Amino acid sequence: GHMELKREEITLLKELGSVVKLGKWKGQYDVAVKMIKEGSMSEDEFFQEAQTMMKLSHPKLVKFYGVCSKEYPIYIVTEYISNGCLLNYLRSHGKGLEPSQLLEMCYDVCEGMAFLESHQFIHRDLAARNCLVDRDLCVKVSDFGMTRYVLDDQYVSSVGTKFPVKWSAPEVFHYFKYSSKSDVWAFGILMWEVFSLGKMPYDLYTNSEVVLKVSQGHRLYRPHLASDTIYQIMYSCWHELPEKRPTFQQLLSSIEPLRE
Ligand SMILES: Cc1nc(Nc2ncc(C(=O)Nc3c(C)cccc3Cl)s2)cc(N2CCN(CCO)CC2)n1
Repeated sequence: GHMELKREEITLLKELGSVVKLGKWKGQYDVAVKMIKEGSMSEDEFFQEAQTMMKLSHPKLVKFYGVCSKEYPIYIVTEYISNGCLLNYLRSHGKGLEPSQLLEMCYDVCEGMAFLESHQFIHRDLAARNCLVDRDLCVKVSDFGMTRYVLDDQYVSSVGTKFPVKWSAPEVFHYFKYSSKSDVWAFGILMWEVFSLGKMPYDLYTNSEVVLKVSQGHRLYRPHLASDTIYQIMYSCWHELPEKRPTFQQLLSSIEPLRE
């Protein structure tokens, strides 16, 4: 098999986030190394989560390299994505970007998402916070411990980790279910985060308020940087009925003419 890496071939350099560290693998490759402490998660859950991330390999998804599981802390090793978190990037440097570059960020996410959709997986927390920006401003989605298998046009129970409600499809908070399109709703919110340069969606409202207002028909306003056509694409993601929302394949073909 091939998932286990030689721990001695990884030099830990600096803390990236909280714990993820920057490292050098074999004196040649830049890596990001997530530290799993004993008790933070079950070893069975860790193994399943690593195997799934490995399997869902795609240029627009974070590239899993391997694990170091012979002792604690357990390592999950991935590629090192230079520009960090998309949310921080939008907030720090967004103002300088061209609107075509913001649209390109949405296209990257949509491409990675159409891949997950092709394998009947959904991302349970599709948000800027779970996206990483490379040197060229290309976006990669992190799927680690966040995916769920759901048959096309079906529903499954929401039982598991509860993710922020402001990115959740109504079926999630109304019916305690995910649909194969719960993912698509969150993609619209991600698009809104991109075009608003990282503003908090539904800023002035609580989770209980959002749940109620969304149920009433309230949707996020158009960020000024987004064209009318782009806003119409994000809006289409927010249909109350999953069956009325587009697929990531349809979204990809809608985003493409607008220059990818
Ligand atoms: C927090 C952070 N991440 C960075 N890069 C990463 N690449 C891959 C990462 C990672 O977490 N992989 C991973 C995933 C996704 C799932 C499971 C397991 C793992 Cl291991 S984190 C860079 C960075 N920067 C700080 C701000 N600097 C601005 C200077 O201009 C840029 C550098 N900060």
